[PDB]
Amino acid sequence: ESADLRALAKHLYDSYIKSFPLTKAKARAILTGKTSPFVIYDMNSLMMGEDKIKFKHITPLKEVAIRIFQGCQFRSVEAVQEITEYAKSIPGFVNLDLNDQVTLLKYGVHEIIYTMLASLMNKDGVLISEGQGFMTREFLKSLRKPFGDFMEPKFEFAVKFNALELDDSDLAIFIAVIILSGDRPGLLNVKPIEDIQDNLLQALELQLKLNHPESSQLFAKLLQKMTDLRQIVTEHVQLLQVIKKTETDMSLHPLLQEIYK
Amino acid sequence: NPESADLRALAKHLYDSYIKSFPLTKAKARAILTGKTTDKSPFVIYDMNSLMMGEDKIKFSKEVAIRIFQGCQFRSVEAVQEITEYAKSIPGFVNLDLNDQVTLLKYGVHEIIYTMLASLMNKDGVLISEGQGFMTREFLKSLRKPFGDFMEPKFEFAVKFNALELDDSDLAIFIAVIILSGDRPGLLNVKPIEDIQDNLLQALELQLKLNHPESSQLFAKLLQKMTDLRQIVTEHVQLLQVIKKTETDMSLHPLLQEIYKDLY
Repeated sequence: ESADLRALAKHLYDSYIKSFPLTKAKARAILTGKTSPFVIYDMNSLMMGEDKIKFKHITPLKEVAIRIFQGCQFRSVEAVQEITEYAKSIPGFVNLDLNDQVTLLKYGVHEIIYTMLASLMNKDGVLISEGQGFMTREFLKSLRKPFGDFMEPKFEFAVKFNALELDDSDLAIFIAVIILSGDRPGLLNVKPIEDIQDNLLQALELQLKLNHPESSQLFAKLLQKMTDLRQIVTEHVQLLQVIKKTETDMSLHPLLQEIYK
Repeated sequence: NPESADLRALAKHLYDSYIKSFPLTKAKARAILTGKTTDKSPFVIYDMNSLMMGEDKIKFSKEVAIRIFQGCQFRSVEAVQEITEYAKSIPGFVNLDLNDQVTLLKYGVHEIIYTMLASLMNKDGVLISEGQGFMTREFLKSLRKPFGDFMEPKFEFAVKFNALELDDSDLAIFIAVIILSGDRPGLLNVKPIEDIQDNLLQALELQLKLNHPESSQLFAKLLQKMTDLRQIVTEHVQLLQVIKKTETDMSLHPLLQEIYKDLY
């Protein structure tokens, strides 16, 4: 039965490598610099960034702050398809009621986005467009209200999350645990969701004990980060509402709005 | 073999996403139309009195032709939203230039709507209100001009298209092929779209061979139907230009207005 959890851990790792092109391992090599990304530290470097590197997130289709915000949304929609593909590789997931599969992804993708975004962040900035770019924390903070404090909470979360020093093999199982949450609203058959998560939690616990034997109660500490993630998502939703209500320059092509709803 | 295996995985992925995106499948539509059951029986609207009773029996301007026309607008906007949700699930679609995403949906959505409207149709009429209702082909043709001419060419297409006997698993890949069309006016990067469609076309070819082994050149026959769809759009566009001018008191939903703005 111990061999079964190690097999599940390996399976999830291999699937995570297939689904997510920019791994934490690769992201960290770039951030520390064991290899070079184009740095966006102000408006002039942003302009040169667009011009030279052609970020599909920033492509013209207007105020810089809004074009950065909309770039974040375009990337978020990309990430949802990578996560959806990963979810299908989790043993039991495809066998669930199809409405429940949709429900788990609907409520799970935000938590997963901010988990995996930590992998691309240090205290100084964030890797963008598959590690070709590095946007500074200070530059994001300098954006006019309310866009100035849109990324800052993610940075504060990331710095603390990154202190757990998890690797891709740890994260693969943690992300699977997040997807198989039996407390999501509107679920029809909670039992086989909790049975799969119970199995993933067992796999995650062995993985952290074998991978991080010196790291006392790392399992407990990682599960506590669920609190930090759900608060980040609740907080982010509350910022979207403020934006939709008080900003008059957010409008895109109506089909564009539908895609990136 | 490994090549085949990847195309079956893609087929399975697209069918799963199709069931998740489209609440009323062909399988459910046929079960309602073939009227075998006691629980799935639709209320049938064939005249003005039947329509007026339908208003109560089913859960949804004054003039009858207009109420139907604007009801059809609301549903068409809802279908656009479902098709947009489906498009995002097509591997590679959300990774394309954002302008090309908008362009592919702009030209793709109505071709898909008419393809999928075939599923809700037999030679005698069309399912409405998530299959709770059935509106007869005769009632729709009897409507004051030019409103009587909107649905007839859709029915004509549907009776021919339905003779191919496609199921939802076939249709999931076919509508994917329609969206990823490299020949849409004003596409910026044609190559990556063609590369996705080539893989989708390989997936469709295998799907039809395995699912319809006795159906000779079904692949070729299905691809030729994309000619009929383009044709339905052209006629529809011309018919809307007439309404715009004759009914100055009537409003076209902004999303549809945008889709048709500078179309061809």
